[PDB]
Amino acid sequence: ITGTSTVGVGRGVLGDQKNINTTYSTYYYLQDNTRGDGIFTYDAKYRTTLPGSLWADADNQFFASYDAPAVDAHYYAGVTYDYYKNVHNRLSYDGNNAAIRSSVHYSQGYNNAFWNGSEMVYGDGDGQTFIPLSGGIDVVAHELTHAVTDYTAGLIYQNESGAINEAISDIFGTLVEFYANKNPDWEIGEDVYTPGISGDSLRSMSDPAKYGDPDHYSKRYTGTQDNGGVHINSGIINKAAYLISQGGTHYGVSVVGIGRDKLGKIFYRALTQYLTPTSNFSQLRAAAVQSATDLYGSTSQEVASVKQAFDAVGVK
Ligand SMILES: O=C(O)[C@H](Cc1ccc(O)cc1)NC(=O)[C@H](Cc1ccccc1)NC(=O)[C@@H](S)Cc1ccccc1
Ligand SMILES: [Ca+2]
Ligand SMILES: [Ca+2]
Ligand SMILES: [Ca+2]
Ligand SMILES: [Ca+2]
Ligand SMILES: [Zn+2]
Repeated sequence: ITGTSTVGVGRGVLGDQKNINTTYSTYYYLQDNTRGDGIFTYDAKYRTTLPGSLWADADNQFFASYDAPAVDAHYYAGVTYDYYKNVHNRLSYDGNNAAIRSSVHYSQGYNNAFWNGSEMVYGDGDGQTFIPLSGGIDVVAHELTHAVTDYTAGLIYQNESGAINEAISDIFGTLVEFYANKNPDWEIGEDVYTPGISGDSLRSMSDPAKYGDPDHYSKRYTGTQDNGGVHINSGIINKAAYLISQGGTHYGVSVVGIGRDKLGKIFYRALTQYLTPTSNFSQLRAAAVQSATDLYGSTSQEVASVKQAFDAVGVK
């Protein structure tokens, strides 16, 4: 929409008040003109037709419960855009400031969020397994990272390349969470998962096995469910990423952590420079070692830690 850029105020899914960038033209629209070609948030109105209607509001105040998921999807997409620009110097997901679109209130009681190759989509959850998925910053960053992956490595969504695709989204979703410093952790989806149970999360990077996911290649899922276990085998890569950053001893193998920043640097480089659509776990290890070498030298501790981390999770 063509209008005047302004700032509205609202309350997110978790009840927190935040300011959002909107556009004015008769109505106030969830259209942020301050980032690239814009950030647009749509109302799917509980249906499955996409993208739906560009979110319109009469007074620039978003405190209605219906508004909550829109506020967060819009706000978190901005934070995620900032992370990629400021930290990795990438302009939007395509690297050329492509408009970012998200639709909320997708379907009825839909327990998921996703990147469909064109935009992000968020369900409201059934109120038990999940509350509106855009309420979690690691969720929003996870979905937008899929867009980055689409325009770079293009990791096919199945088997090992799919598990890598998923892990990259969990890894960058977590780095964005730390970046915004929103009660950061190495857990995935803790803010929107199971509103009745506290202290749990959908997945864990620090300890994947906590929620039944493999933390070692010998324990990888080899079946056909979940596109060959993309949300299962990602635990192996998530564990490796956690080890590279924080360090620790896993299955007797010791890893000296090099921190989050270098983790982000190494993985972003591997993703955009070395990974291809069919890359498997072994190739990711080679990509990660190569990236750390490019950035820090072959005799660097950074290269050493990447090797130990993959050794620790059994990926040769
Ligand atoms: O496995 C998934 O798809 C789970 C959803 C799930 C999990 C358990 C459950 O009982 C029901 C639904 N989705 C995801 O992990 C994340 C959402 C999320 C991220 C971070 C934190 C929390 C949630 N979504 C995905 O991975 C999307 S990208 C998977 C997908 C692809 C294509 C079409 C539809 C869905
Ligand atoms: Ca309003
Ligand atoms: Ca958190
Ligand atoms: Ca988290
Ligand atoms: Ca919970
Ligand atoms: Zn995903």
